[PDB]
Amino acid sequence: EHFGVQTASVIAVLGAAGLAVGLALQGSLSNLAAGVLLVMFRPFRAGEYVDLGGVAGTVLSVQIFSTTMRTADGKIIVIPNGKIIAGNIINFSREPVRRNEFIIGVAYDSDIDQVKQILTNIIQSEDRILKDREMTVRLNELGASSINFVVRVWSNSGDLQNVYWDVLERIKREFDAAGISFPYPQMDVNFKRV
Amino acid sequence: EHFGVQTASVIAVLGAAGLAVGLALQGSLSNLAAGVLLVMFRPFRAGEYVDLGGVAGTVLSVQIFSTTMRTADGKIIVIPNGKIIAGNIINFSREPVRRNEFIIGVAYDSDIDQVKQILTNIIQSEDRILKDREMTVRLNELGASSINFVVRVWSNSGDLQNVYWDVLERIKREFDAAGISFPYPQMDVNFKRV
Ligand SMILES: CCCCCCCCCCCC
Ligand SMILES: CCCCCCCCCCCC
Repeated sequence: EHFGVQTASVIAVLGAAGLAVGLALQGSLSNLAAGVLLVMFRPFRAGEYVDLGGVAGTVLSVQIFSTTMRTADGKIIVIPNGKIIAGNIINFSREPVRRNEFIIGVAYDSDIDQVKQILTNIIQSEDRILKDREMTVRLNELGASSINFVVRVWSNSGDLQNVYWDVLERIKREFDAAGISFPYPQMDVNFKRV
Repeated sequence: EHFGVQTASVIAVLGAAGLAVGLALQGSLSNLAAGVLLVMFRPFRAGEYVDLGGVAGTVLSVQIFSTTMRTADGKIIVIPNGKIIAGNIINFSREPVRRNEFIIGVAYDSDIDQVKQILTNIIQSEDRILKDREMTVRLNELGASSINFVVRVWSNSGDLQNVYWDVLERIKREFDAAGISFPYPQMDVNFKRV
């Protein structure tokens, strides 16, 4: 507003260039805004295992335009912040306690009471399974070749996979020793010709 | 702004032509901006194996409007930069260390302790498997006809496939010699007529 030979000769071009860039760079501003929101509102922090639209992995850092997370295998993934904000964010390592689910399929002949008692004994003897939570051991479904039970136990988000593996191995050992048998796919074949 | 018979007689047409081209060429400017961003921010460099929206292959070079990557087979692929930026970029060769996963399915009768000891011995004897990382060998699932273990070992991104092949061959050899048996699909057939 002071001189027309100092900025008008350059503003007439700078404004048009900026408008053209914004029109072409609209995605850039969208990503920048999404990143600013992600820094302000923290759905996930660095080092938190998250799943962003079917791409799960540990989050490394939220940058200006994209956030890079290292998956379990070890491959780096870069996701624009716009789609991260526009989609659902599943945070695996937010709640301190998570739940394990087992599906043990025993044969039909297997006694229900014995199986439930064995599963309850296995669940209780584990000190990493929170007792104040719900420990469910009940028959769930009558499968094609085996009735499968469901075991649900809550454990700290840290020692969850270890609890799962230990419980599964102990279940197999006890069932093998106790007498319960895991059945192979059973087929009933009938004959009509010698 | 100096003469109306020098540029006005041509600007009135040049501006309209440029506007029409930009309207028709909007994708061209979008691709150019995406390419500029890819050169500035480097999610992937030339010679880095990447996966861009379900199209994996070594990246050759980022051009003005598209980047050509040569897949594993040897076929060249050209992808506009706009969709490259708008999508997720998985970088396989960014982290120096990556993880291998094995799924060995042994028969139910196979002893768990012997199988785990054999797998651990195989894992440790390999000098290309990083010891400071996590070497997981534990029973993972009770399959329909075979309990399958999971082996996870970290190795340098360079000698990863070679490690996988060597470990798999050694596993087969030891299991064949040790006594462990890989089971064929087992079916339990019952009879109700002679
Ligand atoms: C464009 C509107 C922005 C509104 C910002 C709300 C403030 C959020 C702060 C939350 C702190 C945990
Ligand atoms: C349209 C906004 C462009 C912002 C450019 C940010 C600078 C990035 C430089 C990164 C160097 C590694």
